[PDB]
Amino acid sequence: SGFRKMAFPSGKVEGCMVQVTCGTTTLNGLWLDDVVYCPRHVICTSEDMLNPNYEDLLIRKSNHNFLVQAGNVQLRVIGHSMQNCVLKLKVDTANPKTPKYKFVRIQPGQTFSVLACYNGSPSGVYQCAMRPNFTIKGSFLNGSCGSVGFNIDYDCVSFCYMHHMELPTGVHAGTDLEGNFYGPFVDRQTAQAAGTDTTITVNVLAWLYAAVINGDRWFLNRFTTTLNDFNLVAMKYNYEPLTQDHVDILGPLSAQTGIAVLDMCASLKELLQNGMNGRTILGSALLEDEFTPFDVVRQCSGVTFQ
Amino acid sequence: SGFRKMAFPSGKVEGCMVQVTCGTTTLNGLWLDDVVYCPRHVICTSEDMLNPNYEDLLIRKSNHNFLVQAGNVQLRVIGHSMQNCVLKLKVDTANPKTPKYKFVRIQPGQTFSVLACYNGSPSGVYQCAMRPNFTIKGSFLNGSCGSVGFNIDYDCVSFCYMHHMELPTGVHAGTDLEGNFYGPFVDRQTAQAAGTDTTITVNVLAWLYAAVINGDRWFLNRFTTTLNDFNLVAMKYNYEPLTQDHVDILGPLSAQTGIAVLDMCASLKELLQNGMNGRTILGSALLEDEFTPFDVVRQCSGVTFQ
Ligand SMILES: *[C@](O)(C(N)=O)[C@H](C[C@@H]1CCNC1=O)NC(=O)[C@@H]1[C@@H]2[C@H](CN1C(=O)[C@@H](NC(=O)CC(C)(C)C)C(C)(C)C)C2(C)C
Ligand SMILES: *[C@](O)(C(N)=O)[C@H](C[C@@H]1CCNC1=O)NC(=O)[C@@H]1[C@@H]2[C@H](CN1C(=O)[C@@H](NC(=O)CC(C)(C)C)C(C)(C)C)C2(C)C
Repeated sequence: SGFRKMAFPSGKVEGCMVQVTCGTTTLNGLWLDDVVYCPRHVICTSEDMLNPNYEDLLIRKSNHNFLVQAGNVQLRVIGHSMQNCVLKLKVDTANPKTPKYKFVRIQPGQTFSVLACYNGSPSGVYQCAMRPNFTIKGSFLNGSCGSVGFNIDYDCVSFCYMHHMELPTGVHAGTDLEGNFYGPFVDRQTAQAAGTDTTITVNVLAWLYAAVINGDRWFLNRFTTTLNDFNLVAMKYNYEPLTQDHVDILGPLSAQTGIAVLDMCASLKELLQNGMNGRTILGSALLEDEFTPFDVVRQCSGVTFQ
Repeated sequence: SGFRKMAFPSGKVEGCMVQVTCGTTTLNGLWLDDVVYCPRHVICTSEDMLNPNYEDLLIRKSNHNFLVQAGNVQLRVIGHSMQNCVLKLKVDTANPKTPKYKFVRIQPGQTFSVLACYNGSPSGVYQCAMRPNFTIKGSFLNGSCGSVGFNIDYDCVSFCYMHHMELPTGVHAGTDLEGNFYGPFVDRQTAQAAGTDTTITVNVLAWLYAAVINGDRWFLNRFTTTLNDFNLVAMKYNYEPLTQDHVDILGPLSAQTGIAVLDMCASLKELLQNGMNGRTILGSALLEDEFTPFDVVRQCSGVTFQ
């Protein structure tokens, strides 16, 4: 029993992190097979960050201007290209620690583990959600760019995030491993603002199921609701609309607990309208939305990775 | 910027986890050099758990009754002994993945990373504190026994926890790697109760400093206090008494922020007496006590591990 924000074991990703230096700028890269992936703003000076023309800046860069270091050892860069907002550095050595992996562009509401790195060295690991406004609430300092987010499915690492930047209110923006930003963000030091940070309703419901499974049941009430009536309350509280697909996805947790999804929505409705009256659920005084239904099943059934 | 519950990268510990089976019971062991460490209740049946005589049960066990599996491969057990509440299985192969390591018995209020394992396979990683009542608030299911807690200091893994059992209210008890339980717990299925769960005051103060560093400053008030006057308020709210040693330990965060520890205590006093009025600090609606001063400095300065 117990329920914690749990990251995937990071060992398979630790063996892929390297340091990339171009001129004065050092950040992290991802070494898979004979390619290093890194944020393209590695080629920028601080001045350049204000209004960069990446194609123009890249003309002044050759293979030998990229220093790539795997622990204490330099890799030889034999080619480079820009794909959207990432550079791909072809190196003459395949990473012998390359795991089975895929590149995935995740949907908003999905979770992943971040391995925060500095100078190609892992600092720490934590769980994040892709928020509805396509930001993440990370912990990133200067030097953390190129840190990656991932999920593990038994043996296979699905890389879904590379860290590029921080927005006002200290939330974070980045790309998939094809270099396409999540949301409307650009890799320029220019005024950009996150939209409304809406709550991931289906994840809050998943977490309420986790609470029940752990014997935290005080919030289970005597009411039910409809999707349409529940969604009139969600709209007011900046909750994502709940759909039938969401109800389907909560099927395993609903079946395990014997609590109909719409009965759990009616419990959520009362928590939104009345607050928690100074009570806690799984040690939290707020409604948690960074656990997916899969995260709850995985933690409550003990799914492992090899 | 941003502040998250952050685990150490787990790769160095993943390469030490094995599966130990004795009769019908399977749990996790820790393979360092030519020794496997595991909970001694691996030798018990369910019946035995009610009132076990471990010395007597062990007489019926030989080297060949312990099956130890590192991934897909069996290790040969050439010796066994019981040290307090752990078994030490001598195997004929030194783990080639053994990191630099130490065994440390941590103090209450200290934090560590848990790598939750099932059948010798890592499931996930998360941060925990040793609570004042010598419990941890983990996520552990049947099969998780032998999972370990650790800290990393650059290259060196300090193992401080091995998981043995769950108490009522779904908190967890275990041993150091010499097999001595933290607190008064025994490895018997008998009525045992946790004492009062007191709050780690110095850690709450460390987290308030983390909030300031991140620009969350609304709670900074106009008052100061004394250690003795602050401690009269802590006693009422089941906070640990703050000592001069604690004030010394908060020195780096106090110096970085320019906020005197006793001024931060006066802010904490007002939060304890008035509550948060529905406001949040680093996205929390409660006072967090599972970050040490070191955890805050480490996260806010980007300390890495190799
Ligand atoms: C990254 O390059 C690195 N070396 O780690 C760096 C990571 C930042 C630093 C603080 N927290 C982080 O996550 N990323 C950057 O410095 C990117 C880079 C240029 C600026 N930038 C930023 O993240 C800016 N933010 C903005 O410009 C957006 C704004 C103005 C709306 C806040 C800040 C000011 C450094 C945070 C580019 C190419 C985007
Ligand atoms: C461990 O052996 C394993 N195979 O993973 C197991 C882990 C538990 C299961 C549920 N959550 C966990 O952390 N540990 C045990 O089963 C230990 C073991 C015998 C009983 N036990 C327990 O943890 C008991 N708890 C108690 O007996 C204490 C009590 C009665 C005060 C609650 C429970 C009932 C299974 C949780 C021994 C030797 C302690």
